[PDB]
Amino acid sequence: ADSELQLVEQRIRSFPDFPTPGVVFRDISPVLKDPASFRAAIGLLARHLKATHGGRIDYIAGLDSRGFLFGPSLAQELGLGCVLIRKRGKLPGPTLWASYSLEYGKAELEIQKDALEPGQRVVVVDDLLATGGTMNAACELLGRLQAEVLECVSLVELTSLKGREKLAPVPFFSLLQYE
Amino acid sequence: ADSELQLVEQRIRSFPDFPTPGVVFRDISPVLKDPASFRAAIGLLARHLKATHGGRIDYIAGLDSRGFLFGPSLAQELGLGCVLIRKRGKLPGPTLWASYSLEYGKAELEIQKDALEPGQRVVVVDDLLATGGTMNAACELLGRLQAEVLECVSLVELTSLKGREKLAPVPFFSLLQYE
Ligand SMILES: Nc1ncnc2c1ncn2[C@@H]1O[C@H](COP(=O)(O)O)[C@@H](O)[C@H]1O
Ligand SMILES: Nc1ncnc2c1ncn2[C@@H]1O[C@H](COP(=O)(O)O)[C@@H](O)[C@H]1O
Ligand SMILES: [Cl-]
Ligand SMILES: [Cl-]
Repeated sequence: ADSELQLVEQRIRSFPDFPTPGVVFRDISPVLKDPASFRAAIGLLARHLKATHGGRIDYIAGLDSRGFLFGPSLAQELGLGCVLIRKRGKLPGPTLWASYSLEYGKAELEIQKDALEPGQRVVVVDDLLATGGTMNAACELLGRLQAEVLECVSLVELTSLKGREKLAPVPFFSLLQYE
Repeated sequence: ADSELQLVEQRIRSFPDFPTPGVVFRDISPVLKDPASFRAAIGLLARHLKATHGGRIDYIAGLDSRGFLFGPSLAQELGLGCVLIRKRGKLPGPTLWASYSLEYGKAELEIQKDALEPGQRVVVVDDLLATGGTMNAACELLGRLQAEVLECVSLVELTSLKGREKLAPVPFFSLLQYE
């Protein structure tokens, strides 16, 4: 297409009634499949984070499983490591658990108790923000490790679901906004 | 440590009796957390694939969820796109299903029916090869899309579990070998 944002815009596809009726699933697979689109997405997020936080970011935290697609490249682009926040029963050793029952489903996440040392500054990444249940659970886990969450970011945001509100005062940034 | 392989070697940690008794879990999280280690791992895999297959690779296929950590960066390093092979119930639209009951668990995977066009050449990546049940299920799905699997690769291989044998004649390559 041309601009960096354009290359990301044109690589979302939509599937209605998935996983349940009335829900439009937004699939980032075309972004992964087109190496120009992927690079553009990582570049846009990286440039935002660098302009916004300077050199204050210690780690990116990627959310299982689609956040895992972006976290490592985003971290690498910023010269940083990536830590993992996982779905239930994935992680070995001591962990912290966050289990939220929400109106539309559950957000159940875990993190290794030694994933971060206290005072470390982190940016969370996932593919998509909807209600904010998931990212909110991630911020809870990180705060219980005494990490500071600088910002959460995603490729896609569903604005009618008020995810940004739920996360406030933690800053939020997305590339693309749909209803 | 120093050599590229060294930087990967020193970033595996082990947790015994997880997820079940007698099983040693090999955790690649330290690789992700140390940006030098991650870059070294991607570089080693990329250089092997480039030396081995020339320009014949069309896509990397990453396995959900830990293969997702490496697939995108490996693809990017080779100038290629990454396609996704997912656990059950993740993907929207038409899919192919592979469900294997194995002595020690199940390998249940899915791929979008349009993930690839017939004749496309693919390398599969995951964090770790054990029995080969998972990668074998992935190769089945790719073959049913009439894709050619050039090779499967991983960071870690558990050699006592004969994963390489199970995959043969599909070539296999790992960075690190444990019993
Ligand atoms: N409409 C959607 N399409 C694709 N993924 C979604 C959608 N809604 C929720 N998700 C996934 O669930 C999480 C965001 O939902 P939420 O916790 O409500 O913010 C992310 O991990 C998304 O990948
Ligand atoms: N001992 C292990 N430590 C970490 N992951 C494992 C281990 N064994 C199996 N896996 C995971 O399960 C898959 C490989 O098991 P297999 O299908 O038996 O080759 C990969 O997705 C691995 O991430
Ligand atoms: Cl995982
Ligand atoms: Cl997924």
